[PDB]
This record gives sequence, structure tokens and C-alpha cells, in this order.
Amino acid sequence: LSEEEIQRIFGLSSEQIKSLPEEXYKKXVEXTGYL
Amino acid sequence: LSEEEIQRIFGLSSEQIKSLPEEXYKKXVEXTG
Ligand SMILES: [Cl-]
Ligand SMILES: [Mg+2]
Ligand SMILES: [Mg+2]
Repeated sequence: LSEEEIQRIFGLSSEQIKSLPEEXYKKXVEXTGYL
Repeated sequence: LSEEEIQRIFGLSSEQIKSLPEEXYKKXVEXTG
């Protein structure tokens, strides 16, 4: 799984891809339906 | 994506899917370490 694939799959912005594990976790939370 | 699709995409173990955001972050880190 590449960084580019993650960006596309989770719709990440240019700023969000600077913090992939954290902005993984957040788009994880929105996965579980809590946000 | 469903939680099951996340398990498939990331290859998450039985235990790991119980903590999806955190075990999300860790398989995030493993991009390159
Ligand atoms: Cl599925
Ligand atoms: Mg970081
Ligand atoms: Mg569950």
C-alpha cells in the first residue's frame, strides 16, 4: 500500500499527507462511525 | 469503506480490528517506518 494510494483512498489534502499516520487514524475514526 | 474492508486492505489480524484507529495509525507508519 503506497502513500499515493492512501491519499486517494481517504481523499487526503496536501497538508494532510504530511501527517499520514495521524490523518490514517482520523479517517480510522470516521471507519468506526464516531465522527 | 467498511471496517471489514479496512481489515482486508491493511491485512489486520483478529486482535487488531478491535482498535481500528490505532492499529490505522500503525499500519500509516508502516509507508516506510
Ligand atoms: Cl468486505
Ligand atoms: Mg507524526
Ligand atoms: Mg467493532
